[PDB]
Amino acid sequence: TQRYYVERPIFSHPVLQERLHKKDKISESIGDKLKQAFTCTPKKIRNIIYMFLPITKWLPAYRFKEYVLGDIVSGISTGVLQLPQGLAFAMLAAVPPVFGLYSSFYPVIMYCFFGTSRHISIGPFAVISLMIGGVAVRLVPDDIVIPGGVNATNSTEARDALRVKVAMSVTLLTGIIQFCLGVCRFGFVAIYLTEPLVRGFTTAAAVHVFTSMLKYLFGVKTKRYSGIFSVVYSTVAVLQNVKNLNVCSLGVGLMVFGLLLGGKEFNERFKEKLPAPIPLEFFAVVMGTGISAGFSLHESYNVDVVGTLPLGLLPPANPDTSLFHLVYVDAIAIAIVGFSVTISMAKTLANKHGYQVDGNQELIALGLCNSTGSLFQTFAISCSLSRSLVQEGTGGKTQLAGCLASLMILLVILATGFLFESLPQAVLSAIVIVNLKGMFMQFSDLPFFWRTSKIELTIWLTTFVSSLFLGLDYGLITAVIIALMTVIYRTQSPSYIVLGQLPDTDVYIDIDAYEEVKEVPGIKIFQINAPIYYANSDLYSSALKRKTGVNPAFILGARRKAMKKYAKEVGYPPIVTKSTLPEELQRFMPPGDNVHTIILDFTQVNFMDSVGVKTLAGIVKEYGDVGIYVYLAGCSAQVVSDLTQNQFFENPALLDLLFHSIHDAVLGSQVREALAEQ
Amino acid sequence: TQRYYVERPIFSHPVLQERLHKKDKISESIGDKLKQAFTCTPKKIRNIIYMFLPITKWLPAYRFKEYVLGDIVSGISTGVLQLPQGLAFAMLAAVPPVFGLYSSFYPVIMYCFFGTSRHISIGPFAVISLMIGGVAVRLVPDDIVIPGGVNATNSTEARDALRVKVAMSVTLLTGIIQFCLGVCRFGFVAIYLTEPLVRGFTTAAAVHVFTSMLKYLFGVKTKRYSGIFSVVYSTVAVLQNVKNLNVCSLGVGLMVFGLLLGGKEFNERFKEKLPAPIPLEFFAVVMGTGISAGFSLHESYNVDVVGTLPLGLLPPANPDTSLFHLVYVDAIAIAIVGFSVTISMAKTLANKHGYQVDGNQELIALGLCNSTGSLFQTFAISCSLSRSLVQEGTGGKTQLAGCLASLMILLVILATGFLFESLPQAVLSAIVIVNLKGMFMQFSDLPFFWRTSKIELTIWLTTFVSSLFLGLDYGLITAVIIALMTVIYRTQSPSYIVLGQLPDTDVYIDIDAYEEVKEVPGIKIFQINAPIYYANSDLYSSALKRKTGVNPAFILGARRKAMKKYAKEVGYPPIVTKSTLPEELQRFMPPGDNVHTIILDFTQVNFMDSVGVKTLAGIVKEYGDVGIYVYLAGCSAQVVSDLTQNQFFENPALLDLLFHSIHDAVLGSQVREALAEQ
Repeated sequence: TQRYYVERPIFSHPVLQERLHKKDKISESIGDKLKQAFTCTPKKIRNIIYMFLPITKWLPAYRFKEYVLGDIVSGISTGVLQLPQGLAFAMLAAVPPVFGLYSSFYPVIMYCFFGTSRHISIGPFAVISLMIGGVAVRLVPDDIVIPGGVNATNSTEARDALRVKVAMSVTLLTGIIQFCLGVCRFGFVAIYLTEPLVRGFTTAAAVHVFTSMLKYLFGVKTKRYSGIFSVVYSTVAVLQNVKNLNVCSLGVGLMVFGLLLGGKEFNERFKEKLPAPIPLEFFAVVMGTGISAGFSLHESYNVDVVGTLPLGLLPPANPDTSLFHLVYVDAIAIAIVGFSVTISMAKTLANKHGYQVDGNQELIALGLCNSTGSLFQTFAISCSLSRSLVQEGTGGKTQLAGCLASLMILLVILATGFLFESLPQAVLSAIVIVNLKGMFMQFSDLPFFWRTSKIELTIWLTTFVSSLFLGLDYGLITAVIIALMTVIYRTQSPSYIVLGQLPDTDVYIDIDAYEEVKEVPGIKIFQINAPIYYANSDLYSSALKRKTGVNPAFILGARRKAMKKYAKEVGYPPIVTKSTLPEELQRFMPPGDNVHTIILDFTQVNFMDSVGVKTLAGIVKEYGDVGIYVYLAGCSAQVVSDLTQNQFFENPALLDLLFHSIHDAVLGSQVREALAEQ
Repeated sequence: TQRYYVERPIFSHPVLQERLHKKDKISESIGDKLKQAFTCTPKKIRNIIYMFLPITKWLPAYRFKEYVLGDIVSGISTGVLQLPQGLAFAMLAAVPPVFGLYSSFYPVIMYCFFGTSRHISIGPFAVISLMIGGVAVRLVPDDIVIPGGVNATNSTEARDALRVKVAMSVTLLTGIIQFCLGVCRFGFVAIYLTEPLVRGFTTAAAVHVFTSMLKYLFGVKTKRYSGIFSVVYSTVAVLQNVKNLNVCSLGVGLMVFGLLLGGKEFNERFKEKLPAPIPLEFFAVVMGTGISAGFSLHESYNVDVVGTLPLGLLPPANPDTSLFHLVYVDAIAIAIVGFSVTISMAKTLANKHGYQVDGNQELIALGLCNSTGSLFQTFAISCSLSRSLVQEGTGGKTQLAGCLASLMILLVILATGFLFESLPQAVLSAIVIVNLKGMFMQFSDLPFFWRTSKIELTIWLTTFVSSLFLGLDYGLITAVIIALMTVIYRTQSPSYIVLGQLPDTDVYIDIDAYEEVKEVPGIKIFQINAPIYYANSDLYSSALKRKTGVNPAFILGARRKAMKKYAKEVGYPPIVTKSTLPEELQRFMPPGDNVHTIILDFTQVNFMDSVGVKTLAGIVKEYGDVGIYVYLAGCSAQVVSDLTQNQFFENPALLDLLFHSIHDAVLGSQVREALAEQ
């Protein structure tokens, strides 16, 4: 009770206004830096070169004597992990693996040339390109290509080249739109994608891909289906075709999968410093190819296989404007959605170390990567998670050996072509399924958010379900829409609370939560913790009337009833704001409360609008007509301006209805009542 | 300086917490009123009957000796005005006028049976039904109907019946969806449509209809065009076809229009009590028909005409489910959009007198009206503005003679059929163009909003332009989307202001606006007037760092530079929140400011989320690591809960970082500094 002594005069609005003067702070050419920019200063040019090219400044900063070795081992490990994942994803998107290797190779060096993140991976998604191949199959049948005179019995390479072409088209579209959007300084557009939304989205995608690799584990072939409920159709078709599968395929897949989990668990039991990360994928692939060569795991057992690798560089084939118009006409939505996923994933992965990274810069860098790749016969690209978890778990922070991993895979795409034609698909399916562990453990958020709140759980469940059932593009877009809608909903249902003054103090708290605060007689206090705009005004008015229990409508009606019942015989603009009491000391007083002023707390109201101003004017006019005073709380500049600009401050007297604190309003009302005693 | 004496102990968080206890207030069966509802009490049943049927209670309340006469004259005037408008709109939507009369007649009595507003009109729009007829023309050509063996040369009645059928279908759809949506207690969905949006939308519609009636003034026929840029095509086609028009048609139209404006202006110059409202439409129609009969204003002059009226009652033809599926498959969007326009217009017109009106109730009442009409071969319905402006300007508040106006038009639709076959279209076009005066004067909002703000002008212009160029449905839907987006945008760009304490007081105001307040040395204050959620957190962090000028990144970097430069020779979980000073009294102090605590004002933060909590934790951890204290402002229950539920309140010490006022935080920090002096 020692400190916090105030003893202050009562500032309503005008007193504090007169206590102060104004400033200017403003010059000419506001925002018009062009008249002061545009010089040949070396500083601006060199800085522009710096921020469009970071490797210039990455050049010196490189440590040694263990930093080099850690970097190199990191790059080697990440490349050897990237390889089989590239193969698997290329097989996923229904393309010969050589183009998956092209994707694994070219954008890596492109990014190393352009990119500020110290950690990176390439090609974590093929499902959207899958849906694109589905649309292309919907365009041309899988067996009716050209009935000409080539005298080919049944070759499926033509449709495959078709799918490659459509992938090139969509990826060029994506890269170009990415350059276009990045150059406009939209490092902010990524912000609209929230953590729970991304979590649920990625989990749904993991489910989709697991369902897809189920069949390539089973060996039993099946026509692929895309579109709405695509997972449903594919799953039920596979379960129908369980009859007549390959038992040896399932056996080898299960054996290798179990061995891989056993190795990973055994390594994880001895996770010490001396044990360095071991590339399980490399052992998996070498043993798979060795066993395939040993026991003749091919047409000898009639099991599936990789097939011949077109070992050799391909010059960049020109994308000819023949049907690019028509194809992007219906590829636009898919391009932009797969886009938004990629950019969001990349940027959220960027914020790992306490380091600053430019947004639009990385956008443009990836745009160059994408356009160049698609011109080099390459599909879409982004950064896969676990790969940086390697670069970081390896301890290699720099990206040098990371991009050197591309030169490392260069030998495979240049030297070893016979080494890889013989290999099944179940092995790759096992690889990806094992990789899916973290995404499948992402489910922990359900009880956590359940205990946490309702809104974030709602968004997570809705985006997950929509992405699962419907296509990925539709799921994402509806998720974003509802994400922006939840904010409106939250501002639709605020917490209307009536205050109660803590005794002999100036703090005001809700009454019905503590059974220790009491309310000052004859006054009422009403607080809304949400801005007042068009969609939220009438709720506020009605809630106020029904919560203060002072609804003037029935008050007036009961007054009329009482007066007519007591009635048994004959016995510049001077606009008054608050009417005097219409009562003439009758004896038919409607039992209830006697409140003489109402206090509207505005400490939470961030902004207003025309509709809010109209509603406030209505409230003021109504209560003054009844004969009840009202006051506001908080002479903030924004709200003062909002009232002023709108047709409110004609100052009949309304400037005399402001306060800069709740307590000031309380004291002022009490003083007015006291002065009323003549 | 007399009043407002406080002398209060310093409540941070825990002190005020211990000062109070809690309550319960909660029983079982929360929200489960079903166990206490569901009885045979006459009260609930009678009230339900009351709120599903108001005319029961309208029955007694009816005044006399001038109230009857005013009501009757109001009803007669409104009917005689409704008639020609009904004719014009029916001609607008490309339908024989008899069905326009059906629309003018049946829903009126339906509404009188079901509806609580004392003022009403019917059938203010036909443009959406026009676009529907456009789609139907897009379905079947205007001249290729059935090449059979009927031996009819060229009759256009078949396509007209087709358009009537499609109108019936869409209107049944609308009525049924209206019942469906109203029964679910959505009196709130109308709230999303704001005043400026509706203003711009209605103005755009007025422009469209004026463009449409241009040709029917010109007499020069033209194939009608709908869709995107529809106004553009129709306008340019008419201006191309200006050659070979009918001069007599234009002459009579201009003469009658000028005479009508002259009469209206002359009446408005003598707007006194004794002059009662005169129905200008009635004089217009009678003189038009008289002159048409006199000088043979028909095929004698080859000018246009109304044509024969199918005088007679039509039994309700059954809507057969033959192509209803296919037609609503692409009529859904148009139905729902024309819907939303109608409901919004009706409800906003309801709030005229200080009276309460139920929303979902009126929704269901209009749904019955619409379904019954569409079953009786009737198109869509709503309330036109000026008509109630008549009912009110006439002074007739009750709706009795208003619905009796339907019985008044009954004579025309039953007795006078020869009286109206002979009449041109330019007269009706003049009627509607004259009616458009208020909608065309709605343009005044442009400079008003220009001086007012930017957001509402933005929304008004955008909705107006989109409705003009594109179709009405597209314009409306994009307007609603951007309307909900502007709120997000407003929360994206708050007003970051740094406070300055008013001397020897406890009020804190922005420094750089008044050049009279000063800041307390060693402290800094930061206020955001917007909630902190996912889409708005990083903006807040970065703005804070760059505005307080205390960005710890460069502070740490400069500290490292200074230390290495001064370096020239060798000479339960105890988690500390704020680190001590890492400085060891060097001499290379980076020149700048010395601030020892930061104050985050939360009096505006309405709510938070997971991302906001993470960002706050990051800020706290960072600044404590640097060695800078921080504090919050406002121990509100909502924000306290938000921090608590999220992984924040493990109370290492964080409960000791709260305050219920800015001044409390200031004093507490000063006390901590003072106590630091040992």
